[PDB]
Amino acid sequence: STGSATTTPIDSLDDAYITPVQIGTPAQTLNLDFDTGSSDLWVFSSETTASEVDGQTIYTPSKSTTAKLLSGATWSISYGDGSSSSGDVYTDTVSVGGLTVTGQAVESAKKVSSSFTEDSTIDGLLGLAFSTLNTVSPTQQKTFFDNAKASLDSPVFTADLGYHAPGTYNFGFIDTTAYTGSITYTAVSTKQGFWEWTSTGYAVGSGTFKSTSIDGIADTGTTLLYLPATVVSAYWAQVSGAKSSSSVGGYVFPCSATLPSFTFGVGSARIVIPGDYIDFGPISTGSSSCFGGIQSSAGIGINIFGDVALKAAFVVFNGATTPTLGFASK
Repeated sequence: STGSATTTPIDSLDDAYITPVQIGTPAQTLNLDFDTGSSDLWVFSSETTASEVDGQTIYTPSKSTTAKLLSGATWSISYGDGSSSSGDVYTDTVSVGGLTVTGQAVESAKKVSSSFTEDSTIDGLLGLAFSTLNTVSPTQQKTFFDNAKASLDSPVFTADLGYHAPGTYNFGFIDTTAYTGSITYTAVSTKQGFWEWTSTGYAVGSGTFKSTSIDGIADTGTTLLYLPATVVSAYWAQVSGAKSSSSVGGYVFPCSATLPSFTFGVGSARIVIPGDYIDFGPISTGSSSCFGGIQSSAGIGINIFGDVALKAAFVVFNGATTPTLGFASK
């Protein structure tokens, strides 16, 4: 089997991407944030504290003839950005782009933190990291991909995120029309539960390539590109007037700037992030200070190849017995 679904930016900045997901019988379609940096499929629901729901579409398990309470199971997750959610668990039928999993753990939120409530466009998350990170207790549950894997034509999914435009998540096949040139594959460590890999270096603009190992994670659920302070300083030094602002929370730059590109290495291959992808717009409405899309990972504890990086590539998440990651230009 295979599946193919369009993923759409939630706003004009590509702050996140939502993908429609069918849950239950009859189908209840919710727009979920596909997150290769976590491993829980959770939704706003009829159980979510009413004051914490503001415009989201909810899953109502009592209206699904295939929903079953997973007795005794609870979940609770905290994300890198400080947001969180928790609740109980149902199993139900879940379909993405025509690919159906029966008995998928659907984690129903009883509580969500303010950032979730305040984002009316995201009805929940669909985790695509390794199932070892799943938070359900006392019996850990599998991700949608892990459940689907054996049925797939090939044990892979691909992320093809758009810049200020829709893109595609495919399951079970590689669309050879969706990228240019060849796909370069690189080793993955699953030791921390992430799609963790090592970039071979970087360049700023038309500058020379610096060969250096940068360990990080391919994370569709993180907006920005978080890299070591040395790398980030080298980038912003090429933008007149750019500075790190402790009050704003990172590097800002004059909105009048033209940003240089940023290149990262994948083996001997190179992925170029155009400068425009690094612009996250005014820090507040009407400001002439703009927020940068490349920020320091210092104090996160890991480098994160988030959407800024991934949307410059066609990315293969290869879930074979020994997982790997593939990157192609597009």
